[PDB]
Amino acid sequence: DLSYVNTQLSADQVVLDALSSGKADLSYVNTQLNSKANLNGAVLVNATTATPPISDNDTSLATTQHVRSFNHSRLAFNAFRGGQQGVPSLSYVTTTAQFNSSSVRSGWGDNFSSNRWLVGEGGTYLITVTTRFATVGGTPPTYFDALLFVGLSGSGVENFLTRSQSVYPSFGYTLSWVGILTFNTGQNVFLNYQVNAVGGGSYSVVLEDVRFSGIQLG
Amino acid sequence: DLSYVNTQLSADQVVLDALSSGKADLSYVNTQLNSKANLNGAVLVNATTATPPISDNDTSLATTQHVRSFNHSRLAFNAFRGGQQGVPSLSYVTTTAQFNSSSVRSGWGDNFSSNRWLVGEGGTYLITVTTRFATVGGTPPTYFDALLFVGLSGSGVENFLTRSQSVYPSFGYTLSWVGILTFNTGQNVFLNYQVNAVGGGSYSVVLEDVRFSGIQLG
Amino acid sequence: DLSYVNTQLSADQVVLDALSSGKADLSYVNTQLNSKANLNGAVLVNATTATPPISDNDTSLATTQHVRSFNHSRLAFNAFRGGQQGVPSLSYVTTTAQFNSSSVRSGWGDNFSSNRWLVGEGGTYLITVTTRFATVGGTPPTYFDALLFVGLSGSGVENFLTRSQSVYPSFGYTLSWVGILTFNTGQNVFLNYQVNAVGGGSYSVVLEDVRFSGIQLG
Repeated sequence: DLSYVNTQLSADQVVLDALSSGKADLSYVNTQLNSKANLNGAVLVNATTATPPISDNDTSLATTQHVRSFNHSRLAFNAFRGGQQGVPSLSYVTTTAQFNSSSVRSGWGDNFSSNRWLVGEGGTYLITVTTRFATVGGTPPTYFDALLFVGLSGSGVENFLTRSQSVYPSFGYTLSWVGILTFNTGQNVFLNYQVNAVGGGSYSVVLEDVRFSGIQLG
Repeated sequence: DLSYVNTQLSADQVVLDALSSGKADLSYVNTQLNSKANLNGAVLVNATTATPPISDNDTSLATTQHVRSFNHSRLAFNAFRGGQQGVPSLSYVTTTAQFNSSSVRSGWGDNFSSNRWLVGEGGTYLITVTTRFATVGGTPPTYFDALLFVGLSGSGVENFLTRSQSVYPSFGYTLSWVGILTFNTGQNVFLNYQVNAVGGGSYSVVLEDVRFSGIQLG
Repeated sequence: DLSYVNTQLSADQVVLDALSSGKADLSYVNTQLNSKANLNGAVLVNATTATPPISDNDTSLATTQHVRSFNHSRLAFNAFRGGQQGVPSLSYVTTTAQFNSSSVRSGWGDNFSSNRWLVGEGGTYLITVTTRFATVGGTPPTYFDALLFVGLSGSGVENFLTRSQSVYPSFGYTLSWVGILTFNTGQNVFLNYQVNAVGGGSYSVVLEDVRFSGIQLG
């Protein structure tokens, strides 16, 4: 009937008004979307995450803090001795220098203990060794010799670094070597030195200011 | 015959159709949100952002340019002397080595003026020094001694580094050293060297081709 | 006719119910958007991108892989000699030591060919050189002289680095040098050494353990 038409039409009109409120406008939705970033070619400002672990090796983003930490973490290890270390035999007898203090990059399996460099991660590395061999007490030898090498007792692989010799050991010489040396993970690496001197009497060669540190390079 | 009721029925239909036309559909929005938008925990593509300043340490995202700039900024100074310099006194007198040219990284306060380096950023640094001492004129000494240490301004600190002693300075000796040191922002650092030599006569020990460069580690 | 209105109302209802089912509903839309990543205040649990090429310098985001590679990529090159070679002339003869093995970083044009380092990329590089000159057999010369300098192909720049001298060179002297050098793109660079010895007889001079390597510092 007449009144019937009124009622049913008013009912669906109410639904139309409910749809109006419950739904989103073209312009409003477009504005909200423009507020966000497109998946491709996304551009943003003042965007930040939580820094992933330094050891992280994935496609995840790195934060400025992350690069700060990483670059500083290429130092690998560092060890030094303050004072003098005796030499047992001046006849090309391999001996391992000691270190009262040492430091190591953390989070890579590296550890320095008992004057040992644990190679936490293998790869290419840069090694810089500087020490001083000197004689104190007695007559300085008429001839001196001291080779510098990255030796390893048991394997004896002595990467020859340098051989400084001179007949004025009474005041000591400083050996300096820098070069590229590769290493494999889990290796217990230590510094070996051999000294040979002829002549003199009551003389004992002395090793001091021993610097031993590495650098990580892939 | 019904009249106004059917015309309002039809009027409602018009508004209803316009309502649908000016709205946001499910299918439409889903496509924008999934294949053409970024989520949280998203997987992204090769997009771009703004380059953060090197000075920052926040968790903002780093760009390849930022990595380049930060890794290249890890030198922080390099001083070089061209020519020659004479040794003032051969009595282990604390002598401040002088420099002709220097360069420092920007954005950290590092400075190399008056032959003294300023610590722009307090922290650990790797310092390398290469000095050359030669005897010119007179008779070569029967004893030549040169001590190298990291002089701190206002103290003449004897941070002993190297002492090369040989009695053949007739042509020239080059002393080089590399090692790790720590410093704090605001500490004025210049290379003080003590040189002593005995024997000979009317000779002149000349310091030349001095290099004093420090590369930051940590 | 009520059937008339009923069929037209059924048409209205068809549109109504279709547009109701197929539409984006506000609460759900807001939920999804909140799940999405805001462009300005972007803070995401994690996110990944294709590892951009190491050479990239745009404002594209950096990956942990990229950070590792670039630092590892900053080695520039390396050159090493295995075995011993004889020094041809002790007469200040400009001689370029040859190399048996050498590696370069990829993706920069760097190449080490003909025992000469081609500067793939211009910039500031830290150069590391280690050479040993030793006299073998017969009478060691009464004096020795060996200049170490970075000769430059095409230009003839024998950058005086260090000079190795001794009166008993029968055991070798390794005056390894380190410092900061600048180079322009495409420059072909080698290393030249001039050796002069005085006195002695029936002695052969040997060059051994030649390491030549640099790293692209800032």
